[PDB]
Order: sequence, then C-alpha cells, then structure tokens
Amino acid sequence: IVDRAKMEDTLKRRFFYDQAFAIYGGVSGLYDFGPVGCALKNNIIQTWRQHFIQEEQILEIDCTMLTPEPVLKTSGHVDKFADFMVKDVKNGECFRADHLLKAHLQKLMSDKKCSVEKKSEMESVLAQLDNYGQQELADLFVNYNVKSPITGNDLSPPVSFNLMFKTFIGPGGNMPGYLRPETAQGIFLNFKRLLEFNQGKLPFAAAQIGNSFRNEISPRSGLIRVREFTMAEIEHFVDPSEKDHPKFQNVADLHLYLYSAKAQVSGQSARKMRLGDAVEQGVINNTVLGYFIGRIYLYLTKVGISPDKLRFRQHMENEMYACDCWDAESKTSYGWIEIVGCADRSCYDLSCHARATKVPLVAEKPYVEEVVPNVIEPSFGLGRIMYTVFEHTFHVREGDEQRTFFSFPAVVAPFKCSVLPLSQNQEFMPFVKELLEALTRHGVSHKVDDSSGSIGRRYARTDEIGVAFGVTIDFDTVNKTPHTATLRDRDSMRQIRAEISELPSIVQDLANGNITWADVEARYPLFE
Amino acid sequence: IVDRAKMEDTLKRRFFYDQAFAIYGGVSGLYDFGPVGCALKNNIIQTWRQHFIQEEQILEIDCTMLTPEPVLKTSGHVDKFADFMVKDVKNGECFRADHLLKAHLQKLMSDKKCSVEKKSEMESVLAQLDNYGQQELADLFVNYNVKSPITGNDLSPPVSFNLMFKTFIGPGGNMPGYLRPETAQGIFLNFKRLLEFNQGKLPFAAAQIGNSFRNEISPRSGLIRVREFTMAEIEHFVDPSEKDHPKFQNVADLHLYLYSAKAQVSGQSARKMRLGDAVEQGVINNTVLGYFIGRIYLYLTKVGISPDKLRFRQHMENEMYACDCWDAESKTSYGWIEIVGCADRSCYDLSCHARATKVPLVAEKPYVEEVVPNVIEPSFGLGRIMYTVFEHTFHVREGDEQRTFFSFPAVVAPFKCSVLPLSQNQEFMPFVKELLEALTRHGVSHKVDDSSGSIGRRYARTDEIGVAFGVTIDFDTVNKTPHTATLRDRDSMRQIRAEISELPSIVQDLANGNITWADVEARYPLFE
Repeated sequence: IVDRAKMEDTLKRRFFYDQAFAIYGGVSGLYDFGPVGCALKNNIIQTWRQHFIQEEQILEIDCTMLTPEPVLKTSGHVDKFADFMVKDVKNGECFRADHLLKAHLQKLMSDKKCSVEKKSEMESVLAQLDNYGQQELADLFVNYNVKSPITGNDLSPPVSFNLMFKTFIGPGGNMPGYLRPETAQGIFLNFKRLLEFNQGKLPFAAAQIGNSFRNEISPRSGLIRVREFTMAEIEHFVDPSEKDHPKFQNVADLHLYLYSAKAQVSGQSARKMRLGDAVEQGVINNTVLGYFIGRIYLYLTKVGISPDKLRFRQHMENEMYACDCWDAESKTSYGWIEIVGCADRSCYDLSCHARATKVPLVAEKPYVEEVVPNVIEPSFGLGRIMYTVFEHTFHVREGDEQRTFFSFPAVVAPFKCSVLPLSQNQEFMPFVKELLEALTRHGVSHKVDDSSGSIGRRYARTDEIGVAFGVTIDFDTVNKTPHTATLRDRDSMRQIRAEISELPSIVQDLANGNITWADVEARYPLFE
Repeated sequence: IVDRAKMEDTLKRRFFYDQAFAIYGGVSGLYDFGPVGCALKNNIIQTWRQHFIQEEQILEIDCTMLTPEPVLKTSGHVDKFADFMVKDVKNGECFRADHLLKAHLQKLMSDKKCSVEKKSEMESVLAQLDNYGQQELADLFVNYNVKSPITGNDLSPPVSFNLMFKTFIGPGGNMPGYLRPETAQGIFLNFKRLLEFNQGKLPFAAAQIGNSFRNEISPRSGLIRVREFTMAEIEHFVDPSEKDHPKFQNVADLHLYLYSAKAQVSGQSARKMRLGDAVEQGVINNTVLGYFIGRIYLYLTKVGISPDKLRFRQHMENEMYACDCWDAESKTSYGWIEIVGCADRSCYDLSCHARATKVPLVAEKPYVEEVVPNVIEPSFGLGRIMYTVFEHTFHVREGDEQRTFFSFPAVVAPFKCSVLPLSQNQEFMPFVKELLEALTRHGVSHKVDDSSGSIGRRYARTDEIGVAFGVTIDFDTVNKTPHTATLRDRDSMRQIRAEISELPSIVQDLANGNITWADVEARYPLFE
C-alpha cells in the first residue's frame, strides 16, 4: 500500500533512475540510472555474485548481445517470442492484444445491465487469455466488438509481433541478427567449453550478468516493463539420475510461501511451508530445484524484499517441451510480479543446437553413457528486484515536513556511513581523515557530508537515499579528551556516543549483522 | 616480439576468450569470455573503479544502449560515423576502402620496376589517406587501378558506410534507432541532472562503464577490432577560466614517452619527458589534461602494461569542432594501437543537444555568467587494454615442454593464490578451511587446486592462467609441529616455508606491494 507517487518523486528527485532521453522527449521502456541508482544496482550485483557465483563456485562467462539469426531460429524465438498485437484501422496506433481484450471484458463485467451468466462466460474467457491462438483471438475480438480505447475506431485482426530487436551484422544484408532476449543461449552455445573446463564432470553451473532486450509494444509500468535490462542468469546442469543436491539441508528449515499449480487450479491460497516438508510431500519435485528456491529466497530477503510480500508460484500446465517452473513473485503496487524465474527442464535448447550444428552437446559418464543433462535455471530480473526493494523499504517519517527514507539493508545501501563534521578546518581534518581510512580498512563505504543546514537536515538528505549509519564529528570530538563522536542509526534516528577510534569496528559489526542497534545501546552511552 | 600464435593457443585453450557462436560457424568481431577471462576482465574494471571513480569521486551513471535516431543525428554520427567501403562488382564482397588502397600502394612501392619518384608520390598519398573525401578517393581508385585482392575483379566506387547498428524501437517503423557507438552522449544528455546533483558547482566528472557497438566491415585483428565491446569513459567538465587541476603535482614527476603532433610532422622520435616539464614547455596544454594523462599512465601500468611499450601520441591537425587530443598507445604484435583516448574540447556535443532540444545545457556562476564547460574525455577500451596485458605479460618457461605463464600483476590475476593440499582427508580439512577463511579475511582471492599430477605440474596449470602465488599443504604441514606450508612465487618459481598461520598476511603484503619476494626470502627459510 506504498505511496507510489511520493516514492517516484523521491526516486526521480534524488536520481536513482529517470527517463532516458528526457530532453529529446523520452523513450518509454528505457531508463538511465544516476549515481545513487548505480551504487544500489552495483551493490545488488555484488551481493548476487557472493551469494551465487562464489557460494556455488559457478563458472562465469560473458557472451555477446549481438546474435545472428540462425542461433535464435533454433531456440524458437524467431517463431514464438511474440505478443499478439492489434492496431487502429485509421491512425495506426499499436496495442498489445491480450491486455486490450482483458480491459474490454473487465469493463463489460462491471456493467449493471450485464447478466450473471454473461459475466461467468467472460471470467472463463479471462482464464484462457494466454492459451488462445491467432484465429480464436481474432474471433474473440469480433464477438466482443473490441475497439480502440483511445479513439474508439475499429481494430485490425490480431497479428504476431516478435519482440526481438532486429539489426544486421556486417555490411550488405546477408547476416541478419538480433539483440539477445536472454543470456541462457550463450551458456548453451558454450556447453562443450564449459564441460571441458569442468574436467568433463557433472554437475556444474554457469552464469552471465548482462543486458538483454525485449521490444515491448507499449511499456507504461515504470521499471517493471522495460525494453533494455540487466539479468543475472544461472544454468545449473545436473545428471537426471544424480538429481539430489548435497547442500539442500542448509535451506530445508526455511519457511516460505509456496503457491502450487494445484492451489491455483483448486482456487485456494498460498501456503507457508517448511522447504524440507514441501520436498517430502511432492510439492517441490526435487532437492536441486529446492536448494535454489531457498537460495533465491535468502538472496531476495537479504537484499531488502519483505518475506510477508514474497511467494513462490508454480506454473500451470497451460503456460507451457514443458517444465516444472517456479517464479519468485513480490507483492507490489502493480500487484504480484515475477522477479526471479526458476525452471527445471529435461528437454530444452541444448538438444536443438546440437542437431542444428551437428556438434554433440552431451556429457559422457564412464561403460560410456551419453548424458543429456537436466537444468535448473534461476533467472534474476535485477531491475524488478530493485524496484521491489524500493516499494518494500520506502517509509515516510512522522512529521509535518513528510521526510522520507529507504530502510535499505546495509549490504545494498548506496553507502553504509555518512560522515558529517561540523567543520573542515585544520583541527578537524586529522579526525576525518583517520575515520575515513579506518572505515576503509573495515570495508565500510562512506561519504563525507558537505551539505547545508542543521545536523538533522543534513542527515535527512542522507536518509532520503537510504544511507544506513552516520557519524557526527563536532567540536567536543576535536577538543575534549577522549575524542568521541555521535553514531546515528538511520531507521530509529537514535544516537550514541563512542570513542572516535572504536566506531569503525562498531559500524562494521552493525553493517554485517554481527551486532544489533540494541546491542550498541546496551554497551555505549545514549546521546541526543 | 611475442609469439602471438602460442599466446593465442593458451588464451583459447584455457578459455580466456574465444570466438562467439563457434558451433554456428562463428561471427567475426564477436567474442565470448570464459571463466578466467571474466575474472581478469572484472579485476581490470574493479581496479579502474578505484583508480578513477573512487579516487576523483566521479559521478557514475548507467544509460541505455538503445538510442533513438535524432539523438545521434545531433551528435553527427548519422552523417559522419562511417568508413568508406568498396565492393566487388561481380560477387559483391565488401572491403574497407582505406585499407585496400594502402595495401595496393604498399604492393607497388615494393616493386623493383617502380621508379623512385613514383614511390615518393605514393608515400605522400599514404600521408593523406584519412583526409581524402569521397570523390578524390574514387579517383585514387581509378588512377591506381585497384582491384579485389581475392578475385581480382573491378571494384565499385567508394561509398560511405555508417558503422552504427540500426534497429527500430517499438512497433511499426516510426522510431528508428541505433545501438550507441559510445557512452559520452548519455553523459551529455544527463548534464543538467548531473550538474544539479553536484549542487550546480564546477568542476565535476561523470563516468559510464558499459558496452558500445561498432559495425566494422571486416574485423580480422582478434580482440583489437571487435563489433561489441566494453568501454569505461569519463567526462570531466571544467570552467575554461579555472582550468588548473589541484592534484596535478601528484603526477608531475612521472616520466613518460610523449609523441607530439610536432614530432610526428617533423618526423622525429617520441620523447621521454617529466610530466611537469611537458606542461611547462607547452607540450601538454594544461594541468587538467596533464593530470589525467598521468592517471591513465598509472592505471595502465598498474594493470600490467609495460612502460617501455607505452606512449602518449598527440593527434595531428588533419585528424580533426577540433580538439587537443592525446591517445595512450601500446606497442603490440599489431604495432602501436590506441587503448585510451583523452580529448580536450571547448566546443562539442553539449551545445548541439542544447539547441536541438531548446534545453539550456550550461553552468551558472555567480553576477551571473553563462559557463559552457570544457571537457577532458578519458576513454578506455577495456578489451584492448586486456589484450595488451596478454602480450606484455606472456612468457615461455625455460624447458623442453615449453610451459608458459602470464606475469599478471596481483591486482588483475584471475585469482591471487592457488591452495594445493596433498590430501583432502579429515586430517587436512581443518588446515585448508582455516587457510581459506584467513585469505578471505585478508582480501586475498584463492582457489583450492584439485587437479591431477605432481605438485609442479599442478602449479604449471595455475601459472598458465597467471595466478600470482601458491600455498602447498603437505603431510609435514599437518603432522609436524609447528604447522608450516610452502609459499611459491609464480614468476621465479622460488619457494619459502612459513607457519600456516603467518602466510595469509604474507601473501596479502606481497599482493599489495607492501613487501617484495626478496623481502620474504630475507625473513623466511628458503624451501625446495
């Protein structure tokens, strides 16, 4: 129930992110990220690296965004990576067909002149939107007499509009290509090299952190629907026989909201289950998929997503070379949105590329068995994760001035510690310099505050961009022995007074969750 | 004089980088980076961040790669970002015109039947290749009777081929666009936001680390000529009146090879000058440009480039809204190549975008003067920097087996320390675990070696990918009190024996240049 307008104002004003090409009129679906935005984005990525790449010793690779057409024919993107599009017969404006129909039916279903059996007829139509093919969607548009929501004109019949950006590699026009819509295909194309790199042994995982592109018809959902975006994708290859994850018991005790395909079909709510129980009961198929669900859960929660607004939804059969797929979804002002996909596949692109190229993309276990690995595919939409953190950590202070802050965890806060000295004279610099060097030595990021106004107004700006902690250096710090300084907690605004030399280690422990603010207060004198 | 074939074999074999889409036949100009490649690439970027962004408190931003056409019309890329291209009249193959002519003239100039005055006529033609426009280049092709080097057929007249990848943003075809050829324009488009972010004050600098694209006609120079590549670009805005850099004296004492526009015109060699002297004598225009030259020098040299194969070349007037431009160039097997550009500009894109959009992109100094900033533009071609490091750090061991290694500095080595235990049993794990945790605590990256063969063969693999140090844990380490382990220096292969607990701090100091290998040897017992 966040105030999106107010949050959006702060995000725009402090330049977390803003519309690309604003001065040229902007382009929808495209956003530039400013200094604090990049800081946060970079912390999210760094946290991801430690949590997955380093923790599982994943094989990292960096493939190109430019992709020649045949690669993407084989993966079936050329033929199937499209949204049905309908356009106005007169002026020619384009509309995403599925959404336009859904709006039209919801409109009619709200009418009082509309009958009960008619509404239940349209409710069932909504329950199949994604299944309908071209013809039957074309018929739905005629039957319900759908028009342009802007002008009211007749609409053209639905047509498949491929979502990949097209270009040409090299001169002439003989190598058509695309900007990649995902990074998984690069990992597949490199399967041999990666398997060799792993001494031919299985299991192993590979990852990419990079940009992919999706030429959306009409993005109007802020950061949620963009045409260019950074992904972090993992492809975990596993022998279908040895499909049990050794580290599963590290996450078996986690309690998280699971939303089964059955629960959705039967129409009951999501269940908070013990990860271990879910696997024993058959709800999660296996412990490899299970392990990653829990690891995804820990990552999202570590980076600022609220557990009470986080759930894992299994795909229905109708969504569909099928898969057992679970999406991490967060509760936002746009509703529940997927922020991390996690698919379990047996037959997939690796086999298509194999016969497409006549190059065997298989594993060999000695006795010499051909092993076509299964994959668990954790796919992280970094932009959406960040946007969710914004909505889940944005708060408004209790005051007339309506000051705001983000309760960003210390590991993602643009920086962990603001250092505000009351003066910058020669008497103060030895203390600031020392504090900065100590914070660096303790791996605590920081920035000297040189803004205007009272200490409280200065910290208010700091709070507005979500900086975790603050150290005030005043005249008593510089002039009284021993030299002590105020440590201020962002969330509570409560303050403490410790020796300037002790604070670096105190902030570090707070930032790393070794110590609570309460702990600090129990050990150090309170200060106002 | 590096053995490129041998280096290329190692680079390919250990999967630093390799041809993209190999299994589909490959695409020239495109390369995937494997695990060690990504490690090195990521270290280069991290080192860059500390050296520039953190050191100068640069304003970081992340703009989109997709760019709508008008943006790039204004910057003049649409009309002027092209190479003259000539194609075969029969089969239709394309050739970069400038290179084809240069090959043809060099061919004739090598002929013994060719006269002296004719050769000097062609030498002068080469001295103007870049200046020649379409018509006069077309005439040069007729006059010298240039044909296809493959078939020998007649060539079409030179035509301007724009190097930007074209696409369409959104549906229909009303928003044509391009993949950005550089990141500077994003910083210009965000000038207002960045200036505001900096409290309206000047100077300030902004940076992007990201990919840009250049649709090269025929790339055949490995990593040097690619169609997709990561850049790190800085745009340092400065008041033309206050064009003196406060920190200049930090780099004034550096001695580096400078290659003036005069030296090139007069035809004399590059000069090793003191940075300070160069500025006093007029060779470098000012200390802002000067400061960054020295900072570029320190960065390149820190990351592995050899000073004796590094020079800064000033642009000639003919290269040309002009500029005082200096390129960092490295000596490679492909000759001298630019790896970092550094342009000083007074009139540039900021003013074009201003009148294009009717949005004032100026600074205001109170008295209220309109300030149109100058810019120093350090532009880093990360791929080329990395390739140069490969050529400058690749060595071949003195042996029959022709073992190779990269002498990568510790800050860029894929990881700093290989840990090889002789066993992985329950008696050895407490020591390995402790060593790994200690190395982590000391910020020293590492990887347990689990490969086959003798200790020396194991380390040889480690050396081949340039890992800086090595710690052998053997039975004496686990069974004898006190518990000591071998520390091995990559370059020399010399070994030392210190207590397992002392080594973390010893490796850290080596890696951070606080201590020499010689120092270690003076303090600890030598071991073979």
